[PDB]
Amino acid sequence: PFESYNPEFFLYDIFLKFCLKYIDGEICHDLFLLLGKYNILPYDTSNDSIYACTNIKHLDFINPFGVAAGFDKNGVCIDSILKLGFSFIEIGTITPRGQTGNAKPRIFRDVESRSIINSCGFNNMGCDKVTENLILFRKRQEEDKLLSKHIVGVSIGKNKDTVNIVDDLKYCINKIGRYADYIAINVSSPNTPGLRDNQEAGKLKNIILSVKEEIDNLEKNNIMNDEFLWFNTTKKKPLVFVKLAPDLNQEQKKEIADVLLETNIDGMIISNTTTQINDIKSFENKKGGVSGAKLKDISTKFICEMYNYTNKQIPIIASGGIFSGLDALEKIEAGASVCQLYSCLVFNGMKSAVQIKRELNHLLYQRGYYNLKEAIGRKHS
Ligand SMILES: Cc1cc2nc3c(=O)[nH]c(=O)nc-3n(C[C@H](O)[C@H](O)[C@H](O)COP(=O)(O)O)c2cc1C
Ligand SMILES: Cc1c(Cc2ccc(C(F)(F)F)nc2)c[nH]c1C(=O)N[C@H](C)c1cc(C(N)=O)[nH]n1
Ligand SMILES: O=C(O)c1cc(=O)[nH]c(=O)[nH]1
Repeated sequence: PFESYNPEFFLYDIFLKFCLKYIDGEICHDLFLLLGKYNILPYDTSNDSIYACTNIKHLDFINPFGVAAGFDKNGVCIDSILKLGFSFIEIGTITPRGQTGNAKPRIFRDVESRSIINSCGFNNMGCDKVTENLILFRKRQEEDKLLSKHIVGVSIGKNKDTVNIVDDLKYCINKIGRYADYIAINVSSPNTPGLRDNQEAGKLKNIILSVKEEIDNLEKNNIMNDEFLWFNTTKKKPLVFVKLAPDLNQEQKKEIADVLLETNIDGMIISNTTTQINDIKSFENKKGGVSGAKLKDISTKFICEMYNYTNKQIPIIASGGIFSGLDALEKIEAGASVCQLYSCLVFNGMKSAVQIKRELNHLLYQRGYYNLKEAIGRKHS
């Protein structure tokens, strides 16, 4: 861990736990984003093992760890976050018009249980301004050969007061879609009234098909233009993922799986935050969704259920409680092709990607796997 740029340089751990103990979470997160905006975060100088690469269709992840949605909501420090050692980032969730979200305080951390609860409310600058931030990343990427394989997806949602979610989803596709490697459809935030109701099978089917049709029309209507349409990493139209909430009964889970099979979604993000956790004293009488270690078992079990309900035909992006290489292998053996981190960055900080990639690599050795892909879904059978 040699010199200031190394993500494991000893000072970052001391700065981090001082922050966790004494500094409001909103301030800590703004500080992290400030360091990133001015490109003074440490960066991972390692070249990733080829034996831990993974793919979802034509998306070739250089390593299996990305940053989950809601961390860089406005796409203002994509480069710096990726250079910590992540292979991709999901920016968003964005909405057509900007919004400041719900009233504060709305973030609360519990270091002891490595857990967060939040009622943020899709605070973002709006689709149009976030699109400009992503365009600036894409121009830098075009000229920095070292970012040319990193992936950026965009999570899209609805403004709090919109009546038909589909209008807002189409609006985002038509402005930011051409710059995205994939689109994550967010029907699972706990903090926008009515949003989770769109996980009902009938509504969800119409949402998926409208989104895919809007993406396919983007292509049709611009194939012939002098500027190439897909200004992203893949140079292809974005894949479509759905992000699911873990607070569903089994019948809802089965009915959603049937819809995902029929609509040919490209992947599912399992899962968003949970409202079911009642046993954290810090968070008593607090509203919102719980992230972190106490979401791990819940979301891993959800991965197993959905891998089997979709008969292993729908690739899985794992989110929830991932801090260690063992955590990550649990998600992968459960059915996931790739992992997203959020809480790990809050409680482990700058070394998050370095550490968990090293832990996973050693673990793939100790368990005799030739590569990560061999481990996907191996819990089953
Ligand atoms: C403060 C905060 C804001 C979040 N915002 C979003 C969001 O805008 N869109 C989304 O899909 N998920 C959002 N999430 C959910 C995370 O992306 C992730 O799915 C969840 O926190 C579980 O992962 P973790 O246990 O590693 O933290 C947010 C989570 C937190 C803690
Ligand atoms: C601890 C932490 C870190 C790690 C870190 C920060 C500062 C430093 C420093 F030493 F260099 F300064 N090092 C490491 C990043 N983020 C948080 C955080 O607690 N975030 C809260 C939960 C939040 C608020 C919102 C919101 N409005 O979205 N979203 N998450
Ligand atoms: O912005 C938010 O409130 C939010 C969205 C989401 O999808 N998940 C979450 O935990 N918070």
